[PDB]
Amino acid sequence: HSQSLDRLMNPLIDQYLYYLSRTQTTGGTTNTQTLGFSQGGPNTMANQAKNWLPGPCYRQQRVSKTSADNNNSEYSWTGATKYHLNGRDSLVNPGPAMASHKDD
Amino acid sequence: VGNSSGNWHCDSTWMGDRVITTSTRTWALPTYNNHLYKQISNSTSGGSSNDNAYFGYSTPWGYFDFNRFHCHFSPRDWQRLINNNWGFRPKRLSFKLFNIQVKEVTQNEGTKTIANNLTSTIQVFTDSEYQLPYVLGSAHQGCLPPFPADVFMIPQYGYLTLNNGSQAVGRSSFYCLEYFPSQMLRTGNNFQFTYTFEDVPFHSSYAHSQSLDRLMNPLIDQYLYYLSRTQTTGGTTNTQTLGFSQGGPNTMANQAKNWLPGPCYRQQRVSKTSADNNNSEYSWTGATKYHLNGRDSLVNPGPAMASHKDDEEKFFPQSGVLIFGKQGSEKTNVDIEKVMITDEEEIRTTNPVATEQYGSVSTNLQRGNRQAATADVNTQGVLPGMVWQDRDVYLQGPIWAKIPHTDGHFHPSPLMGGFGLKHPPPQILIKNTPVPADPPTTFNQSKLNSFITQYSTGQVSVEIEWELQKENSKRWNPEIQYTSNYYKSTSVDFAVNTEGVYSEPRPIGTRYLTRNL
Amino acid sequence: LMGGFGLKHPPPQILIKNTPVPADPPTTFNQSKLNSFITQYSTGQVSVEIEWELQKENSKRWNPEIQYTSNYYKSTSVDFAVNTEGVYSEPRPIGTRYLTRNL
Ligand SMILES: CO[C@H]1O[C@H](COS(=O)(=O)O)[C@@H](O[C@@H]2O[C@@H](C(=O)O)[C@@H](O[C@H]3O[C@H](COS(=O)(=O)O)[C@@H](O[C@@H]4O[C@H](C(=O)O)[C@@H](O[C@H]5O[C@H](COS(=O)(=O)O)[C@@H](O)[C@H](O)[C@H]5NS(=O)(=O)O)[C@H](O)[C@H]4O)[C@H](OS(=O)(=O)O)[C@H]3NS(=O)(=O)O)[C@H](O)[C@H]2OS(=O)(=O)O)[C@H](O)[C@H]1NS(=O)(=O)O
Repeated sequence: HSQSLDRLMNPLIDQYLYYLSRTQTTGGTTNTQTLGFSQGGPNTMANQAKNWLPGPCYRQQRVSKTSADNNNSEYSWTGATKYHLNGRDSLVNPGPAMASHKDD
Repeated sequence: VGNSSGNWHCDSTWMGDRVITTSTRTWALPTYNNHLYKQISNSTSGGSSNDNAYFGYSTPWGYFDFNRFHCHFSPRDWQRLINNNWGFRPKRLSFKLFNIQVKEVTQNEGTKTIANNLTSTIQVFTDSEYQLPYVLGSAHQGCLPPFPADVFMIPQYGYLTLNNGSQAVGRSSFYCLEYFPSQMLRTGNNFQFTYTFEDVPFHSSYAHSQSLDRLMNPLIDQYLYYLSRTQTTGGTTNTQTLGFSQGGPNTMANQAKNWLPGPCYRQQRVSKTSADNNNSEYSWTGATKYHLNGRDSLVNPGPAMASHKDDEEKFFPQSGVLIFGKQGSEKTNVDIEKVMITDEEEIRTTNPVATEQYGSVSTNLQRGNRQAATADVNTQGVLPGMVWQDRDVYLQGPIWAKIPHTDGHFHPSPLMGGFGLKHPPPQILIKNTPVPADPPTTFNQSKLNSFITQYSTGQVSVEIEWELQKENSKRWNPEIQYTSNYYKSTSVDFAVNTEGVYSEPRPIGTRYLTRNL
Repeated sequence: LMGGFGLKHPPPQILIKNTPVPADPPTTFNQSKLNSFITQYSTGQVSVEIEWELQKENSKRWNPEIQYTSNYYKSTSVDFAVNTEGVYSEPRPIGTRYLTRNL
């Protein structure tokens, strides 16, 4: 896909929907409890309202191809994600579908 | 030039099983980006964090957005639909663009002169193949206004692509809108376009009159037992035992059930009275937010869940609701009397409260020495046997959203409410065709950057046929209808004030009529 | 009570307005409704044809009746005509009850 599921908006227009933006009066010396609402916009793309959510997850342990970056322990079986079935554990491999790593 | 292209149709027609709502409006289209496609990023908008980072393009095109219920239904029509029908869904749409005028404004010597250019055109195409980034359904502004008397300006089309901060990745795509077959229209020409909606489930515009955990016969016991007592009650030395009771009209909580409440993703509970909230800035810290490719995004409004329990109107989930803004309300840090927070409490019958644990699960194996421990389930995905209701619709809220083209989607109903469509009404894009100013008298290979300043106006109609599902309630006592309160006010609700400013005082949902579970 | 014909379905009201024509909008999108318009007004002609049914007088009276007549005496200006400045004026209110009939 050439678009990210969390960036399907129009970057030039704001929304007509608000979100809890500020919870505390900002400064004075004595900033207290308040409730401020902002409209999602091209600068707050993370706070905007979305219609969809990312696919399901079953977290995995992250190992590095450069063995010097990994913890010095035998976690091939201990730190693995594994389902339990009738009293015995099995490796979730390759498991359900998920991205391998973040950017860079 | 001297003959109108169309007429003004802006009324609804009720034919018993269906309603056709037409709505004409007058628009204005300026020239965007001065006819240029500009690359935009979070750095051009003044830089941001990594969560707000983006990379997209601005285009010279505007687009029509009639994806809101108030563009079609009047407050009265909406009330006549909400009080009598159990469900409704759209069947066919019919967009028309006419009475086009391309005015040419020439600002010379402080004196502005606006004259019509009869030979200038506008290009307008509709992406029926969904080859362009679909932008509608993100709840943006620029809709046909709700009141038919006013004229609106057409929003600017711009799309986003993949990014790595403010930069573009390999897969980032650039779509030229000029590479599609538009349709040049001079004054005198009109644009007609028809569309028929796919088969989508009716929107359940009723509340349930029974709770999903009270679907038994309160006079009869069950023939099924449950662990009732684990310890002999008293003596002095009460010891381990096992007693079983039969669920009955007094133990309704222990009875056996066939179904479970809809899924959950717990939200933080804030009070409308700021004195009841913790004194900290948790707008972003205490929020529920999904992680995607290393950056966090607010789950808002998130999936469908009840707002509060019984007798707790003051509390609302932090993100779990749609918050509209009253008329003229600003854009940033506006206070709570400037917004209208929706109340999704009519689904407490099937859906769990947005601000409470879903359930409790055993976390260990009780034994002679180890005792029974249990945990609170904050996030609970679907399970066989679950049943839930979808978010309401809101005469000010969205109508549909395009279901993302993925190979996997569960219950593709939009989280903001509405109808999830795989082939939603296409995006009608429109721009003013460029008209160059006098070119040099000697050839210059450089593209012409001097243009005649102009903008176009005209009318636009949008007719939608909705299928209704009439209410056949065999209930005995009266139901709960939406009604304008009879008390005398300064100004009528859903009417213009003394200055000609139309305002919708409150957010109207659909769930008024009740039905059994 | 003011006279005339009481109708349950009277000639409908013909309403007419000039369609708004917005002045040049901003070059950046503003959600606010456009309040700047091109000043204009329209003119033109209007005709109204009405067919009236009459009920002719069949008086079998012997002596002459009372007709509405413009008094024969010489005036400065004709009645129901324009004065020397082009201003039309109706000098008196004319009713219908002139012809007599038995009860
Ligand atoms: C944090 O870890 C530490 O604590 C946890 C528990 O605490 S916690 O929950 O709060 O975190 C410990 O984990 C629990 O206990 C483990 C353990 O004790 O090893 C282990 O228990 C399970 O397996 C145990 C051994 O089973 S076996 O089949 O491998 O042998 C078992 O205890 C044994 O019970 C058997 C039994 O009752 O049968 C005993 O066998 C004896 O009797 C058998 C039959 O008797 S009969 O009369 O002849 O018929 C004979 O056949 C056998 O020869 C005889 N053995 S003998 O040597 O005494 O002669 C055996 O001796 C016991 O050790 C547990 O059962 S139980 O009986 O103790 O209740 C069994 N779990 S259970 O049955 O579900 O209860 C588990 O990993 C775990 O179980 S738990 O109940 O979920 O907690 C952890 O070990 C401990 N580790 S530490 O931190 O490093 O110190």
